[PDB]
Amino acid sequence: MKKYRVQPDGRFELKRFDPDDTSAFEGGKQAALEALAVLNRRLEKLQELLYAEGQHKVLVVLQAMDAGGKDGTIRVVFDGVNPSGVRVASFGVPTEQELARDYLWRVHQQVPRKGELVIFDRSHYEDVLVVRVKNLVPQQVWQKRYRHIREFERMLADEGTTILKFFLHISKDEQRQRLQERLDNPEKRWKFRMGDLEDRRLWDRYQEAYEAAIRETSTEYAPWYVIPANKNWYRNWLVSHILVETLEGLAMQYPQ
Amino acid sequence: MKKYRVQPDGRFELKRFDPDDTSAFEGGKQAALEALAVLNRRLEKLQELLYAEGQHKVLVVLQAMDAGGKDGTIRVVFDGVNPSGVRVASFGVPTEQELARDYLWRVHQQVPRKGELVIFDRSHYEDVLVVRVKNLVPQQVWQKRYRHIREFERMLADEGTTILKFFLHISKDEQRQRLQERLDNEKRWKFRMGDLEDRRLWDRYQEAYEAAIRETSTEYAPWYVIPANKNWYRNWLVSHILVETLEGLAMQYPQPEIVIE
Amino acid sequence: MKKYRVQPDGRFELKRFDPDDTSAFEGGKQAALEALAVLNRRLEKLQELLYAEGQHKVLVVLQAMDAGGKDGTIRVVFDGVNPSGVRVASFGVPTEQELARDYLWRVHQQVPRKGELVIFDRSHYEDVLVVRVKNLVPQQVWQKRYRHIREFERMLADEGTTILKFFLHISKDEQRQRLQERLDNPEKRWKFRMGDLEDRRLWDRYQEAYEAAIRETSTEYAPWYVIPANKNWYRNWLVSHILVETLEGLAMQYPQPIVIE
Amino acid sequence: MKKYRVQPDGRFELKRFDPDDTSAFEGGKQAALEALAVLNRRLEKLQELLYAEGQHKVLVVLQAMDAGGKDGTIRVVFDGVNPSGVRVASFGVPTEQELARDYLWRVHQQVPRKGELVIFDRSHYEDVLVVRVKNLVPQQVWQKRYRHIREFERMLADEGTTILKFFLHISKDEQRQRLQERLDNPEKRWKFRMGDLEDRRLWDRYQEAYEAAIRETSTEYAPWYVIPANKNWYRNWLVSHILVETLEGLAMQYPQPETKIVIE
Ligand SMILES: Nc1ncnc2c1ncn2[C@@H]1O[C@H](COP(=O)(O)OP(=O)(O)OP(=O)(O)O)[C@@H](O)[C@H]1O
Ligand SMILES: Nc1ncnc2c1ncn2[C@@H]1O[C@H](COP(=O)(O)OP(=O)(O)OP(=O)(O)O)[C@@H](O)[C@H]1O
Ligand SMILES: Nc1ncnc2c1ncn2[C@@H]1O[C@H](COP(=O)(O)OP(=O)(O)OP(=O)(O)O)[C@@H](O)[C@H]1O
Ligand SMILES: Nc1ncnc2c1ncn2[C@@H]1O[C@H](COP(=O)(O)OP(=O)(O)OP(=O)(O)O)[C@@H](O)[C@H]1O
Repeated sequence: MKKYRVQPDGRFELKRFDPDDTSAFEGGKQAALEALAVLNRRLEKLQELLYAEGQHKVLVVLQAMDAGGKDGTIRVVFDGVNPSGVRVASFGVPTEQELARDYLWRVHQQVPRKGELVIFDRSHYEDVLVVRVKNLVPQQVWQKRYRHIREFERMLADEGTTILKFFLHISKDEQRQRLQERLDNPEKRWKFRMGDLEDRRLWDRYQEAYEAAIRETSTEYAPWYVIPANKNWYRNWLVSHILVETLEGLAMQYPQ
Repeated sequence: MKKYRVQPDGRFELKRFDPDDTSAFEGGKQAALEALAVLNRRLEKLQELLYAEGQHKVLVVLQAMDAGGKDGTIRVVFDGVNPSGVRVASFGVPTEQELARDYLWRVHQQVPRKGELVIFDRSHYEDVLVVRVKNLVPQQVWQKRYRHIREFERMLADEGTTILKFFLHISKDEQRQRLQERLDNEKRWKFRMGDLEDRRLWDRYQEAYEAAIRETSTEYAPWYVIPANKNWYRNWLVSHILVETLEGLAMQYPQPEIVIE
Repeated sequence: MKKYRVQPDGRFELKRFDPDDTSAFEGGKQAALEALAVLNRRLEKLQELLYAEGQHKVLVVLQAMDAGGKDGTIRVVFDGVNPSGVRVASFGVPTEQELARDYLWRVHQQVPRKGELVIFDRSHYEDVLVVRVKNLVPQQVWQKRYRHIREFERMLADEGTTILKFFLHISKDEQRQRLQERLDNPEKRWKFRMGDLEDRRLWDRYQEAYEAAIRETSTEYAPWYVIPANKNWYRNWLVSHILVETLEGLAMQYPQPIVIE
Repeated sequence: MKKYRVQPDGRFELKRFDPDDTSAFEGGKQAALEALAVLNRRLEKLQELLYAEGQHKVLVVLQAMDAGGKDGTIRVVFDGVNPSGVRVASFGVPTEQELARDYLWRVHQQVPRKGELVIFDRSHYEDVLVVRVKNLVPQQVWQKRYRHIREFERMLADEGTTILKFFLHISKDEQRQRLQERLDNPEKRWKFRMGDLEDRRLWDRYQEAYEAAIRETSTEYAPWYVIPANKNWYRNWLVSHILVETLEGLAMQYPQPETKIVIE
């Protein structure tokens, strides 16, 4: 339900959300997997509607601590959706070309067009996250970006983009296990890079940056949802539920 | 299977391929779906390898007569593939922006990067198909493009791109039936009036497809003629050809350079 | 002389600016040409500094009624500037690709990078100008865009873009002569577009739209300048003066730092 | 005018071109400057036709040894050209995003459109130059690229692009002065890199790559011109002459009006 939408009152505190919380689903993994299968099928039908109607633009932003489940959320929640109408835009270390323009330039280029659903795998929020945590620009610079982001998203929404932002929220010990497993798994070693450790040493700074970002930019037109993500089955189910409910609210119809 | 690969001998004749041929699968519809499901899961694992290895580029080109099943092929063959590694680039009627540059400009911009598999829903070949059939440029112009394409694809492959080109081959009457289907129903939005103009030109299109295939099917960028009158056979055959191709790359997960605290 | 900078008090009135005003220059065309040549030489040197320092981004927006002199301003004001560091981005009728995204998508793509000076030949302001005058989207939509533009420009400025916006202001009788000239000159007829006459019939609505846009979006970090433009020599001189002074105000420095055998 | 167009016979030899050659212009520095001014103004006027006609695409390639004068040529040759029709595309060290595609991806994106003149400040040729000299890919890789480039440029020309490729040819001792003068000038030190020295130490391997590239890719649809570039006034004059005449050969026309009538 909507106990996970962050209200636009600037009173948000990340400690009020428990990464192991599963209270929204009355059951465990096995029943959730079945309910996910039902939601996934509705998602597929709604996506085909979105694409066919060709009017709405849908933007899903995914942010998380490292190993917080971004890849799994993309892979599982959107399984079976027509590839012609869903696109993943990943944002990594900015290139020199990208740093030569404002930080929103490379992000604005990737926004979804009419009839399209786009997933931001990481996003412009990295410019008030990692950029803040590692002081890649002075605080006086990034402090102003919360306003930039609110106004950029307001413009997107005003012009027809439905915006969903999900913070996949895992605990510190959960990250330790996933990072270790990533080491203890030959098919996952490629995902692990030593830089992952340095980011972990800053666990508390990142959590502070995430709370500030979420408090500052969760709006009626661009809400943040905090997703307890220690349980993959719960994470996938809750994201699917919110996404499906949002898409249903658009009242999309096939053209005559 | 390889009897469906157009050899680079310039002696391709499209009549030597039956739109209803299914001789490559020993069974019927139901047995094929079982093998297709097996191939699909094979496809998924190979995509995750491709993405993880981050070395090869894979370009799948889809061409067919209208209603020849390209949209269905994309939706069925790549069901369940991780969206982060599979991308569809569709090419429609060129804009003024795209016509102000060479015809390959808009196509080159969309090629797959390392670790990525890209589906061309239509391709640069439209510039030696519809462009030729409707004489949108003089033959003196487009007849040169067979070489451009051979060389453009040669450069892509030399630099690491695996190229598969599939012609989904249906019969004319089969087309009529499917077109009539499009009018009857949730799909009416897909139907176009220009489609009829193209239908009367069925023969000029078949000739262009044979010419393009004869001219541009190469060792580094082969054409496969896919009997596509049967969707279950079409999907199975394309899946089989692709999976073999990905298997031939012998891809391996990379390697690393210890206890997390 | 910042008598032409529109202050950010939302009080701007277009009627208080006379297109024939030349009061800022004590002289006429011949003396202005000499002052322009002096300013142009400084501009060329400041541009080389901008490029060499590689930190600031400079955006010059040009808007005007049709035949209001934007092409002439570009040609004359930027005569002799190194092509490696200045670039014109012109905005015409949005394509379907561009209309499928928010109106700022196609504009953001063209903003200047570090060390570069970009001229917007027309700009995002068309989306509260022609779009407003001809109701290309409902008033409920475009009325919201003044805020979008204020915040878009604020973000650009916060992140290092110096923004100058020039409204080249000609009178209605002046536009009649210049349009009539474009018809009577074989070297300019191609510039004449039949839509221009429709736009002329709406002269008053465009003036209203320009007044609203300028009142709504002239801010400290992104000022509008109203340029009396009936006199080309005065227009070119005044734009050069404002541009040069702005660039001088940035106080740009060449970057910091053995024999060759 | 005729003697600087590398013939498409694959026997091109660089040592048969003198960086100090000025034999194409009858005069000295001052007489060339006057002719350069005359060519410059025709260039301005021809560009306005190109832009207005909106049919032809014009691509000017500039390659040179470091400090060989590519920046100066752009600054001088195109001084006074309307920015609305002339665009410079610079190519530096590829980003990871650009390396994830074939080396021609980032270059093809920048080709000129109809009515436009584009200057490639460095180009796709760097992928058989610095890439070859420093073995950024195995010779097995970059050896195939001469073919790629001939065919890429053939496609461009067939589809309406006029291609001019200029190698600005300076001597090893001449480069030494410009690099030195680059240090001895507070307004130019920013241009000097230490990598400039490591590339200078490889002068001969670079010269060999240029001869190979020029011999392999000079064709009748995409000619290379070797420009004696030790003297700036001659370099600027010669490049201007070749460019202007080529533009004259296009026989560009102002369009016909839309459709005598009166304005109210
Ligand atoms: N604006 C930014 N400034 C600096 N670093 C950034 C920015 N945006 C993204 N990054 C960083 O880019 C890094 C790598 O992203 P990339 O997708 O290229 O690699 P990856 O191995 O797939 O990582 P992941 O799956 O965690 O995104 C991340 O650590 C992220 O913090
Ligand atoms: N280079 C080209 N020049 C002219 N027409 C082209 C070109 N490329 C594709 N086309 C034509 O444009 C149409 C494809 O446009 P688009 O992708 O918008 O179609 P659609 O309505 O989605 O359906 P479909 O693509 O399946 O036919 C086809 O009729 C094709 O022949
Ligand atoms: N956002 C927009 N919405 C609608 N029309 C627009 C928009 N932006 C620009 N235009 C229109 O585009 C036209 C300019 O087109 P373009 O620049 O391609 O041609 P042009 O002949 O050079 O015209 P001009 O010299 O007046 O700019 C103008 O009529 C202008 O009103
Ligand atoms: N394909 C390529 N592979 C490797 N290096 C390349 C490639 N293309 C260009 N470069 C190199 O990029 C370097 C930097 O050029 P850049 O345009 O970024 O800036 P610059 O300092 O102004 O250089 P310059 O004035 O010498 O052109 C040059 O040394 C050039 O050789």
